[PDB]
Amino acid sequence: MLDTNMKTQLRAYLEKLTKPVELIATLDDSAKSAEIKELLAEIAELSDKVTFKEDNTLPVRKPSFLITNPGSQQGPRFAGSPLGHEFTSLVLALLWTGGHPSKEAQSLLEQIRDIDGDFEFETYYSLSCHNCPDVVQALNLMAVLNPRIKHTAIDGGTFQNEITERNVMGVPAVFVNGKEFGQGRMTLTEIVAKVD
Repeated sequence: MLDTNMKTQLRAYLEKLTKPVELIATLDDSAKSAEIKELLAEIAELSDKVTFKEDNTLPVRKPSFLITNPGSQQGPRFAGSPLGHEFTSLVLALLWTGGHPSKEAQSLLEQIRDIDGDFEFETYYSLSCHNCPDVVQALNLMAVLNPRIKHTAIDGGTFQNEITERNVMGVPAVFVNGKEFGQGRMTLTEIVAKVD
């Protein structure tokens, strides 16, 4: 759950939101799903710009949630727990989706917006992985900027079966359209060059 520090800090960052943001969860009856429901609930009462709804009908991992805008189905998705060292990645995702500008250069943002082609990214991370945030943040921003670019950040502690199934030996582990894309540290600029 959100610890006092996280909650207070989250309340502070969410003042930066300028547009309404929706957290759309897809849950099952598991205990992990209850944790996510309780977390998204706490996040939503920290700001009047954030609404927590669920649609447990979508063919996606459970539990997981979409970060988007009302009347939209575009945005990054977190499957499993978004805390640990990914708390910052969550914060940024909510900010960006809420109108707060990325700190990146404008021409890079544009190159991302102009990427042609459809890409479905999946990034496995662990809550204690210190080098996972930057990769998760890079791919989240790209999904916020280009609707043709999708990203699901997967907590390997909630989807353990996928870790051995795909033979993930370390994190972050990134896949694109079902195939291995890269592992370990990578910058946004290095990622855009590979897919551009």
